[PDB]
Amino acid sequence: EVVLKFHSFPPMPANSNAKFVKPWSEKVLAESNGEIKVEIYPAMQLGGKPPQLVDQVRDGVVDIVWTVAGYTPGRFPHLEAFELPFMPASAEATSQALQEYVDTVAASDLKDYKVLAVFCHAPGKIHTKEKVIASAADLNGMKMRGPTRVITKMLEGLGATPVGMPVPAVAGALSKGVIDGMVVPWEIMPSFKLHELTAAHTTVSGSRGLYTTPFLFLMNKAKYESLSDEHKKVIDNNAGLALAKLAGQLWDGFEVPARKLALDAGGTIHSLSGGPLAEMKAAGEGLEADWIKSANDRGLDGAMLVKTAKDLISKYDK
Ligand SMILES: O=C(O)Cc1cccc(O)c1
Repeated sequence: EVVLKFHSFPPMPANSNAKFVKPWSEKVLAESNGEIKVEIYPAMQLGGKPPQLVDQVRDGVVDIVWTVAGYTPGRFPHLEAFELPFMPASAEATSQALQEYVDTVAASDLKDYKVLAVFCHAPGKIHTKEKVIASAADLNGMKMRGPTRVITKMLEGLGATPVGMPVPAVAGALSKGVIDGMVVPWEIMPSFKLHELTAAHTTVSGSRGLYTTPFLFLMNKAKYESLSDEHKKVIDNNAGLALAKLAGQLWDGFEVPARKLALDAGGTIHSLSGGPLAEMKAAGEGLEADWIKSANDRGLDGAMLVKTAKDLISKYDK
């Protein structure tokens, strides 16, 4: 028998716990004949703040985490390419691209970990208390939260006043008036009542959404290596590209009931197209160039990685 401590930051009802890690842990339990017992500790119930999850799992404080790579800026630099404006397709396609990326050119970012899967959410949307965002001009004077440095840089480039924080902090920041809105996918909003604190929502039309941010589903490497071969087989049956694809599918589905809750809460939904959308995509091109420059300075082939991300997403967007 083997107990594995799972740690993450969203509360237990959030989809990442209730509809991803919980059923994952049930599959692992059953397929190991009852021997691998994953204990789920949501809401940072084992101590620390969300950026510390990667340290905890790297160093063996806990055995498994689910987290957002960019909550620790610069720590997973290859994955930043997938955060660039108008990079993502569905979460299903983009998650498969992310996992193949990590399996190949981006492997050094995660060499200190056992990768269960790297995946992402459906492209995020723009949420504000009251102001409809119909063009970049509407972001002027709006204090807008993003989840990572790359996404706050996007918000800067679109004309907003950028603020960063992990998602559990967003509701309190809205309540106190220190932000006017945020970017998130739909699916995370009900877990923090974010759809009751914002009434205006903007999405984008076409084949690529505004942005996504990579999630990390990681196991302590030493702990994985210490497992018996039969236990490793169970974990690996529940890992890799097939898991990244499954996670992406699930995250695409998670948007649907959450969007409905936002509409039932009185929200507007505006879809950018035409000129207003093209203006944002043009700003996105400049932000790609900014990122390539930052990647080059850090010893990465920024241009190669951006093209790789695009080509992998195209590969799986079928
Ligand atoms: O902080 C974020 O915006 C990223 C995030 C965090 C948790 C669930 C999500 O869908 C997305």
